[PDB]
Amino acid sequence: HWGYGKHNGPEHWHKDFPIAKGERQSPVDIDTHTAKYDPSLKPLSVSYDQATSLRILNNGHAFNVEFDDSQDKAVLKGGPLDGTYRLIQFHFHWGSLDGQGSEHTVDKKKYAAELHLVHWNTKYGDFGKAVQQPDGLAVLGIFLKVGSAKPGLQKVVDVLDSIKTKGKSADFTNFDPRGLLPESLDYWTYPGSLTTPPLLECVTWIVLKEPISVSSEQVLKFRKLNFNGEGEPEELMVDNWRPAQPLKNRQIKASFK
Ligand SMILES: [Co+2]
Repeated sequence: HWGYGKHNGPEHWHKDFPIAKGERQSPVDIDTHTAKYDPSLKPLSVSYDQATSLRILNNGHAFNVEFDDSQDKAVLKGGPLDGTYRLIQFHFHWGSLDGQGSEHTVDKKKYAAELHLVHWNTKYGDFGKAVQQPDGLAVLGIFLKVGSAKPGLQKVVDVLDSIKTKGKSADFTNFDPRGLLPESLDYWTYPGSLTTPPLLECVTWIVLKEPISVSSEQVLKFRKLNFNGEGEPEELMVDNWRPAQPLKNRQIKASFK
C-alpha cells in the first residue's frame, strides 16, 4: 500500500492517485511576503464546548482521535467558511527530528509537527459525501514546536502505549480539543486537498499563524508509535508528512495584517 517509507512514499502516490499532481494539492509553503490580508474574512468561530470524543485509533499512518459527528457538537464556522462544519477527528503529522515534521511550511520553515482538526460541511450529510465536494471539508492546521509541554496534549500522549501498532484502538472519551489551541486564532487560508490518499481536492485549509509548544518528552512518545501491526518487525511511526506541493493558480489569504 502507500506510506512514508523508502519505496511507497509521497513521491509514488501519483501512480495510484493521479490527482497527486492536480491543481489544488496540499500542503503548500506559506510565503508571508506574498500572502495578502483579506478584509472580507471573518474571525474564526471554534465552538467545541459540546465536543464528544469517542476513541483513538492507530490507522498505520497516524492516529485519529475520533468524535461524535451525528449532531452539531463541535463545529467550526466563520472565517472563510459558509455554513457549519462538524469535527470528525484530529490527527498529527510529525518528524524523526525536531527540525522536520510539519506538512505546511512558513517561508520554507518546517515545524516539528502539525495538528489537523478535520471538519465536514453539514450540507452534505456525511463525511463520505463531503469529500466529493470542493467545499466539503475544513481542516484547521496548527503547527507544533518543541519547547514547553502542552498540558492539554498529555492525555493523548499517555494513551499512545495502548495503541502502539496498526489497528489498535482505545476508548478516548471526555477529551477537550480546546486544550490543543494556541492563544490567537489568526490564520492563513487557501483551497486544497487531503494530504493523504485519496488526496481529494475538497478542503478549505485554515492554518493558524501561532504555533503551540510541546515538550521534547511529548514528541519522543509520538516517535515510539509503530506503522506496523502487532507481531511484525518494528517500524517507527515517524516522518508521516507529505512535503509542500506547487501552489499553482491559488492565492493564500491572511486574516491579519
Ligand atoms: Co493530516
